Amino acid sequence: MPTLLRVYIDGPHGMGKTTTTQLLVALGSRDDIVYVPEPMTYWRVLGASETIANIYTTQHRLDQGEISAGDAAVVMTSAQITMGMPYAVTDAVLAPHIGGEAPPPALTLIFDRHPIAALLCYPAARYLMGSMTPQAVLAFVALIPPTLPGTNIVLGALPEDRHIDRLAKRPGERLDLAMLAAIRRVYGLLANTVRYLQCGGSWREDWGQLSGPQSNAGPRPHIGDTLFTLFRAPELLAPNGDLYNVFAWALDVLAKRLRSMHVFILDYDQSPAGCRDALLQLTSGMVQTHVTTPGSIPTICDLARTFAREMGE
Amino acid sequence: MPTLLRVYIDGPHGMGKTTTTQLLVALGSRDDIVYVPEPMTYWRVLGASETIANIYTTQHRLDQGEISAGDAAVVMTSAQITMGMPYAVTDAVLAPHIGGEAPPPALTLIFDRHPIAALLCYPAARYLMGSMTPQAVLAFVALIPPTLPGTNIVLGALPEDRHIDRLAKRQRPGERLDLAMLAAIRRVYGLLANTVRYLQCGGSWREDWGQLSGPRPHIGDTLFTLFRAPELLAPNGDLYNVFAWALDVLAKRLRSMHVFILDYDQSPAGCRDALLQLTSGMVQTHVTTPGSIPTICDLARTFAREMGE
Ligand SMILES: COc1nc(=O)n(C)c(C=C(CO)CO)c1C
Ligand SMILES: COc1nc(=O)n(C)c(C=C(CO)CO)c1C
Repeated sequence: MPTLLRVYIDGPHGMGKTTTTQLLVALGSRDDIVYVPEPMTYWRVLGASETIANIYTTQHRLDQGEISAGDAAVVMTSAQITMGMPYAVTDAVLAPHIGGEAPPPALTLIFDRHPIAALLCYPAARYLMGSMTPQAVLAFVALIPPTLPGTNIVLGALPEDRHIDRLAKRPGERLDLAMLAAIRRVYGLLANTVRYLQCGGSWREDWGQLSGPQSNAGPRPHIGDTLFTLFRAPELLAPNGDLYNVFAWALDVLAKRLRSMHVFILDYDQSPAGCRDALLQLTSGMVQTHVTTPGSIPTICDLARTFAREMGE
Repeated sequence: MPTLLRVYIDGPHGMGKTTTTQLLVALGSRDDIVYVPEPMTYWRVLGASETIANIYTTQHRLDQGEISAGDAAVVMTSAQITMGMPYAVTDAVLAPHIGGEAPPPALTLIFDRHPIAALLCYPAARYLMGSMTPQAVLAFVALIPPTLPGTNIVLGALPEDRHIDRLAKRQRPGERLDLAMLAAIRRVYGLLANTVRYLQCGGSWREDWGQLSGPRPHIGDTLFTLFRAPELLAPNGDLYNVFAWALDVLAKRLRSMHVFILDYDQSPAGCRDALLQLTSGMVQTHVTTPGSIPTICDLARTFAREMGE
């Protein structure tokens, strides 16, 4: 069987993810690598009208106190559902084609983001921003699709000052530094969470250690430096102080989904060509999988280009 | 490994009786069977405040012209997420325990509803009520968990008049008696039954799609007909591929479900017996580990205790 390499480029917006990916794809032949780009078209037009604008306007209004917390949360929760749809369907149609984990791959699929961006990271950030309930965040977590073998996720590293500068220059977005801090924190916690789980961390065993980044490397993080720390929220706690079981099960799901992922960190604090070559080097250590049928490759190939043609800018 | 029988009791709400559910809870008194009840405490308190009230009030306000269709859709969409969370969490934790198809089962697990109630049927009914976009409905559809072996789903049959009678006597907290919603949810579940048969008999929605504009049910009598929604179509009339893929997922999820129809036009004891009758044709599975059975039990009873009424 031929092998496939899937690489999901993810992390906070405004670091240079899309550029780096396009540059990497531009190195290959036409059909040994395919890019599944940002579904900006779905977001601005097909799925709803100007979703990014709707999201940033609602946070602004909440910040200004023009709307209540409840009203912001219903908007954010609905918008996140829309934002996430293309990632989820892509995963669902790809799934039957992916075999076990496994020499150059027959095909490299590079994605602008993984489903967890829309079903975990952005929701968790909105929660920190006060515009989503933690119950809703865990409902998204509960819906995260089963983690396919060979899920390589590349997260970005960039100094806050450089990141702020980069964002300050370069849809419907507004310059929200609070959101920038929140999303950077969430992806930092994410990286630590994967390393925590892969080092044998059991959130149920360490829950009590809560009260008052890099993966593929380093020692086991403290649970307080992982995503689990976000869910020590009064809404989720029974009178006796413990998590309601329904929310505990959602954390069990979070652990299950993240623990089998392969996380890499890319330093974006360099030129676009620099990011490209750094990403290229990084792929050398990424996990390939077999495909389940011989015709999976061109099939998978057509799905990606179809996606790119229809929902890309 | 020991065998398991899962039975999801689903269909439009309001078809049953309090003596019906009591018999169900009575059934679960045994060691060999556990009843996983409706997570009403999650809906009213844990997940949000009075979600059901929120849902019916919003539709009411839309019906009266007090809010826009857009305003109702964001509230409706958000609320459906809360409604479905307990089913989705339960499926995700249970799924690794389910083995291949497999005589009495070591354990019978009876659920109040399947995830498709919250991720497909009620969203689709709200779409028909003009309070959810079809894009949102297909977003929920995209997230329906993979259908495992032995997914037995029981749908109810009851004439509409009789349904209205029963529904009127069992309104839930915050519920409003809405005959339009009753019709919508009944239509959706009827389409669902037809959709499973259509798929099981070889129906290909892509092949038959043209028939919506020009032996198994006709595609116009399945759920696929709902997604001819103009919001989902390009200027030339083609479905966008992203939505077509969601329909491919729908087809995959639904085709391998085993549907059983329970006639509710009878007594609670009769309904209970009929349900027991229906079990002889249901598909059992093995579990994946030796400790899967007691773990499943624990899950099911804990759910019941924490979230059941
Ligand atoms: C805060 O709003 C968002 N919600 C999301 O779900 N995503 C994926 C993103 C990410 C991007 C596109 O909106 C930029 O990569 C943003 C910004
Ligand atoms: C119309 O609102 C609903 N949305 C849902 O997701 N469910 C499961 C239900 C079903 C019931 C809760 O009242 C259970 O019968 C309703 C009514």
